[PDB]
Amino acid sequence: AVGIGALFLGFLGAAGSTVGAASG
Repeated sequence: AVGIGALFLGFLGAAGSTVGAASG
């Protein structure tokens, strides 16, 4: 994870406030 993938894991995963995400 570097560019967009760092947002994907990172920016999006920080917004993983749903069970339907990496934080679930």
